[PDB]
Amino acid sequence: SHGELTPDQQTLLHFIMDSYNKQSAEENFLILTEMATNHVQVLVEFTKKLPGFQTLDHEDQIALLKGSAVEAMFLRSAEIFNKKLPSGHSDLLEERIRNSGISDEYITPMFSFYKSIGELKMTQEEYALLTAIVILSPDRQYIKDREAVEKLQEPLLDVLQKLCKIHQPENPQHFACLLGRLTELRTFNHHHAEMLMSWRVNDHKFTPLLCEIWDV
Ligand SMILES: CC(C)OC(=O)C1=CN(C(=O)c2ccc(OCCCN3CCOCC3)cc2)CC(C)(C)c2c1[nH]c1cc(F)ccc21
Repeated sequence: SHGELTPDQQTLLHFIMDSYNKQSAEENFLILTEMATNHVQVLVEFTKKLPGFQTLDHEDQIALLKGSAVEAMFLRSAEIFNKKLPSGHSDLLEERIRNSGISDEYITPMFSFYKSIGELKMTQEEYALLTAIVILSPDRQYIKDREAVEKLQEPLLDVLQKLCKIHQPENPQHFACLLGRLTELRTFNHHHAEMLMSWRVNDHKFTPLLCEIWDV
């Protein structure tokens, strides 16, 4: 039980959960940019709240936010796909995303990942902690003090590992399976990079915020 957490870890989890919970053709794509813009704003507010984030150098703060935006977007998308989208609309979502321009070439691993995540049946607590862990990655491009980020990420990993034992005691490889998904998640940085290239070749245009956060 959550009695397994120290009061300090309990407080940290409560903080994270409270903040996590405070979150046609060419028109289709416009809808996706709008969704992405909206998520970015949510991601900034969650990011700012992470424990110790404020003790990080400002430039490192920014690089963590930029570095994690795509991984975070896909992790939140997996959550929506599994926890919010009726299974019966699954096909609709995919068909519409196809018709936005995005080719099934990279739509395929996207939905595979969503279903992969679904198979782990992650709790909201795991989604919240994974997101925080994604954001606090010490090995992001351009980070100056990786030690300090590693130091903020460590306690979150500890809490998540305890939560894995707690939610699936008889499945000891669960924590590792989650790390496994973090690997699969990271492949989307390249996928998205490919995507923005093509999009910008077809002159897709973007909001200034997305231009900044996605390096277009
Ligand atoms: C986190 C936000 C929502 O996701 C996004 O913005 C992206 C979401 N993608 C999703 O596959 C996705 C989108 C919507 C979803 O639910 C829509 C239905 C919401 N339920 C309906 C039932 O009642 C609960 C809410 C789930 C996954 C990935 C992808 C790559 C397509 C994409 C997103 N934006 C973009 C901006 C771009 F220019 C180019 C591509 C994207």
